[PDB]
Amino acid sequence: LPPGWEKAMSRSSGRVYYFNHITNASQWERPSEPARVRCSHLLVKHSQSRRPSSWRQEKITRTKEEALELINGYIQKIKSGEEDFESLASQFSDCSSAKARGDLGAFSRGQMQKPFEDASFALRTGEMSGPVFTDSGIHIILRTE
Repeated sequence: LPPGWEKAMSRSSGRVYYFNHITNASQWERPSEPARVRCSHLLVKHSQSRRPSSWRQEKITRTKEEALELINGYIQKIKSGEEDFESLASQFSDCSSAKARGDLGAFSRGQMQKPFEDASFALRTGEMSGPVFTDSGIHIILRTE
């Protein structure tokens, strides 16, 4: 299996699924290094973020647990097709990249927070992560290039 991918069994149905312990992605389907990647992200900050503030809210006070519930709700809406990643990043991301539908542009190793970097490079083009935790808060990351 590609880097970071492992086999598990669903608790509710018993069926085999695959999850990635670098990107926190999980999916039923069996899965399948560049100098640079391009990603977008949606960040939900919480009270222990390095800076607990954003363009959305001057004082961010939600707990880490409440941030993670939000992130999980947005992942659900994205995977169901109810909402697009870009539309939710523009409305809800706690980072000024929201004004570019979450786009960060292209970057190499050695530039972003390390868990964000590792998740970004472990995604294939087009793939989306699960919740990815960094000092800034919790991200959903979409690799676009």
